[PDB]
Amino acid sequence: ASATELLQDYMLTLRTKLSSQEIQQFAALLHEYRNGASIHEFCINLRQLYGDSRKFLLLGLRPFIPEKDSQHFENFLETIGVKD
Repeated sequence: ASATELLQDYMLTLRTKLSSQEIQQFAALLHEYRNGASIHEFCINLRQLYGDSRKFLLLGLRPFIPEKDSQHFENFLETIGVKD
């Protein structure tokens, strides 16, 4: 399964859990990040957006994080408790 396909599946999932406004917040975050914003900022903002109650949806973003930021992202996931 390609990243393109994975992202289509992921967005279909997100639209069942996030509101219309949250989905566009997500889009804008993924956009700032793909354009040079730091992984630290991306992660903290995602956490705030999804909130505690939807944090497990963050696992699904794995395929979209570039290898350079993979360690930071995995550590983030561990820290907020989605890898417990």
